[PDB]
Amino acid sequence: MKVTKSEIVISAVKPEQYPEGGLPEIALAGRSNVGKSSFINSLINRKNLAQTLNFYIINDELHFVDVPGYGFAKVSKSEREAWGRMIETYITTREELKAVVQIVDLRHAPSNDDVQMYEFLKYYGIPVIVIATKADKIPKGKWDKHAKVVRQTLNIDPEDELILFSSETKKGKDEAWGAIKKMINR
Repeated sequence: MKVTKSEIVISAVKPEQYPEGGLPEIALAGRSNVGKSSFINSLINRKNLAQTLNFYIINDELHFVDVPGYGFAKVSKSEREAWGRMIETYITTREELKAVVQIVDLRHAPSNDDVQMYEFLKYYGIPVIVIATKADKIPKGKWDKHAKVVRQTLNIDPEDELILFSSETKKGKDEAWGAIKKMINR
């Protein structure tokens, strides 16, 4: 998978605004927006391409759907409910959705917010690709230890992949693309 084309398509809040075409969709979720944008840019060899669902068309073959971060400590109950109607409407009605990539940090245990998001996604039976980032900051000899902390914290389902990733060395980029293709062609 070589990304020869990527552009933003729309920032939508309701189904009437989701793009047409029936191309498969991969949504991306993370506790933080900055980290999430960073991951998306590294997947498509860009630095600047990445409350609304932001759709991006990639190689005219799929859309990435950027879900606003789920870190709610400082978000009003009201905005939380609105985020809830927005994401739940998308997940339950979007036929195109094939998997969600959930982004977490390899360096430390996932937060309860990451755990709750993972639980919420599995309740709906959506395949999840868990990406543990910042792998370049951890010595290789400790990768397995850090992976295990992520896996055991989230209690990853045996059918879901855990991929260690670095936006700097591009470690896990081919693999992430591989799992994305597996989900889009099922």
